[PDB]
Amino acid sequence: SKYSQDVLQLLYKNKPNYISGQSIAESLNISRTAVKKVIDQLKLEGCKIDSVNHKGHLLQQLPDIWYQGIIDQYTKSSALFDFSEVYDSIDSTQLAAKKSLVGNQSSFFILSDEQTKGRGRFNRHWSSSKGQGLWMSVVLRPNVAFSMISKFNLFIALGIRDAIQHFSQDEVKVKWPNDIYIDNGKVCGFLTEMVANNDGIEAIICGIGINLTQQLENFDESIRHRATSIQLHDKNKLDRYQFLERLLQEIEKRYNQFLTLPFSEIREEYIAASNIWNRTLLFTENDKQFKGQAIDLDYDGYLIVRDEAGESHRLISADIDF
Amino acid sequence: SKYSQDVLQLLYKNKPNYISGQSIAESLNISRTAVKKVIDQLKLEGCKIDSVNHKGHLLQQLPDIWYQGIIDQYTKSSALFDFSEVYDSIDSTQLAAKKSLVGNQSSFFILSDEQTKGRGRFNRHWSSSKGQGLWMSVVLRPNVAFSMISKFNLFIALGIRDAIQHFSQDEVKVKWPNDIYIDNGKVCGFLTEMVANNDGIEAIICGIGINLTQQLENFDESIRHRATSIQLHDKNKLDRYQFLERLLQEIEKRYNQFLTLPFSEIREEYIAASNIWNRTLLFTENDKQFKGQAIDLDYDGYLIVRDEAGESHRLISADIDF
Ligand SMILES: Nc1ncnc2c1ncn2CCCCn1cc(CCCCC[C@@H]2SC[C@@H]3NC(=O)N[C@@H]32)nn1
Ligand SMILES: Nc1ncnc2c1ncn2CCCCn1cc(CCCCC[C@@H]2SC[C@@H]3NC(=O)N[C@@H]32)nn1
Repeated sequence: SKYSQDVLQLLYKNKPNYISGQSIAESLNISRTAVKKVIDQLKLEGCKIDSVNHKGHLLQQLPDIWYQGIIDQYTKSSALFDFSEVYDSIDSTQLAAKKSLVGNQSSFFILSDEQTKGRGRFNRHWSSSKGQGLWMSVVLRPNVAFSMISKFNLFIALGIRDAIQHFSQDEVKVKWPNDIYIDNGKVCGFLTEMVANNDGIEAIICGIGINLTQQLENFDESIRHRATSIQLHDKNKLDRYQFLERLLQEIEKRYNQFLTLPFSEIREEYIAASNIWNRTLLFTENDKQFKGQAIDLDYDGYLIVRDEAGESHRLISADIDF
Repeated sequence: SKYSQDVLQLLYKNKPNYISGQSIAESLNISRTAVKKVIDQLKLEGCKIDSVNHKGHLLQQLPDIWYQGIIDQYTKSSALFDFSEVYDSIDSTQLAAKKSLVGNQSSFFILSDEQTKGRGRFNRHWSSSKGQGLWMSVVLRPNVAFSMISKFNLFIALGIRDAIQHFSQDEVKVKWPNDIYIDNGKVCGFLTEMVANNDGIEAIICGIGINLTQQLENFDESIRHRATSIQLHDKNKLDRYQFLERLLQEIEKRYNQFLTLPFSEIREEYIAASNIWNRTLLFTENDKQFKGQAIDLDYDGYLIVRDEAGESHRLISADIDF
């Protein structure tokens, strides 16, 4: 109803205390019996609320559904983000962000439970199952030259990687410059884009897709053998809100490093996180394909590649298969 | 009315022939007496239509108002542009373009007779008087690396300059990298922006503002002494449609050169068009200001500057005052 998000927001805000129907009813100026109806419905959606005669209601567990009311709390206490928008289903959080950034300087993010038109690099389809992942776009406003897009993109990778690590029992590695893996399974893809002119960046838009609870059964057969989710490498139920919150904290940590440190300061760290070394790599460059080895990441974040014919290249980006 | 643009489109299309009310009335499936009403109104708006008993109507002159119906003809015959949008008044053709490019690969342009929120570089106010100029944003789709924004921007300048030259009796010069002058008057500003990621440009958006018929009286007093319009340097009435058409042809010529030639091929041409040489220049770089001389434009389009203290800089962009 009209008041669901508001009841939720008050339940979240008052943890680990109970609040009474009465009291929620006075906050929103609505009837006690309307509070009960709203709470009955939150429980049907799979909210876990402890309801005790005489004492009140306590939010114990949120379901796998993003709630604007709750995300409104993540943004209130945030030093980085002016607001967020949350959607059950959208074409793409990246289209939505590129539309929402026009004409303002806000920083914000957009989450959606499903995407019907998720795209990755080179307009590739990005599978965005309802209820099974974090499909997010983040809009930031670094005051910097357009050439710093590539640098942004290196820092945020370690951000994302640390957030996924904290929940997997298995090893989490970056595949430069845009993919994160747990063993041979792709668990996340992200893409950093910018609006800019000669004078500087007007906005960075970082689309980030993280598989959270798909079983292998839930992926499509064309991608199933090289996909995995955080849940398949966690003994405990993975809690999206707990994940989201960890992720926001890392994005913010790496964004500040991004603004303050040269790439040389995180380069060894990135090196030790990467899974592209001592193994043969397939590169696609339009028409051409060619095999190659990753030799080094240089101080400015270019990949140094020795291809199958002994020739050396220095690359700002690539698409690599294994 | 509902059918104005359609009547107009048919009048434009049939030049230099007359078409009869009867015949327009059969094209649109409407009554002869509705055709007369539509034509009476186009004349009130200041269309110049020759109406001859027995023979019909011929469009002689369009007023200083953009008409979707007519611009629909410029796009139909165009090899570059999928469509256009035309507005009597908008916040900014640049905001509109940045919103319209999301989620598609169309190339298009947006014109508006006035802007209420025109912006130039560094969020400066761009005066966009109703009826007195060309306020346009152009969206193109070069398949190229994000670093080619600066190059795009050099080629389009000569495009714009040639289009303004063709109508002024006086000399038209470029002020690198974003301004065109006729004597000491600023007659146009333009700005090239991009949406891009590491893999390439998703879109170029080029905002172009050209003063067409302001009298010096029509500008604001803060800018009046360094502003001019094409009309103040033309003996003949300047015809916006004739201008627009010339401008589209040059944008297209320079866009193809842009796709095909290295900067070195137009560099001398640009040099001879520029007004920044043999004179003292003020540079703004955030906090700092400093005087300097333009020494050369290099083959990659950087300005070589000897500042007042004998130090040399190599600049991709700048804001220069005289
Ligand atoms: N869910 C998946 N898991 C594993 N592999 C997949 C998946 N889907 C398709 N594949 C096959 C592997 C494709 C490999 N791949 C990575 C990438 C970078 C992508 C940016 C992430 C998208 C995020 S989701 C929120 C945002 N909105 C949006 O519209 N996109 C971004 N490009 N290709
Ligand atoms: N009409 C004017 N004529 C002369 N000087 C002016 C004017 N207005 C303000 N000034 C004072 C001089 C400012 C100098 N100056 C140039 C520039 C590049 C600007 C891109 C052009 C804008 C075009 S109009 C269609 C598009 N939509 C949009 O929203 N913007 C673009 N930045 N500052």
